[PDB]
Amino acid sequence: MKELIYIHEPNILFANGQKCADPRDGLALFGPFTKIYGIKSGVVGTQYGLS
Amino acid sequence: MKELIYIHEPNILFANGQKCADPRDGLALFGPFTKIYGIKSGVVGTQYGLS
Repeated sequence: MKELIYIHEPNILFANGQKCADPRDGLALFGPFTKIYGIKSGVVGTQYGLS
Repeated sequence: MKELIYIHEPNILFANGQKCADPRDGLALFGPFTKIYGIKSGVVGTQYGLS
């Protein structure tokens, strides 16, 4: 019998110094670490692509 | 006797296409023609300059 050690999952920071193990959860519950004002999109494609 | 014709002040568009003759008044009253989400500053100076 060979014994396997377990490595604890490291934590990734989010807003307010809060920690969660899943980015999809820490983002949904707490939000990004630093916020931007907004995103100004730019599209380079056909008329179908822009729609 | 020399006659001077008069040219009237033109109007500059502001937010929502509203017109005024002074930017210092048109902006303070109506707002810019196009609004941006925000301005991320960037400073290249001393600690004194940053302060």
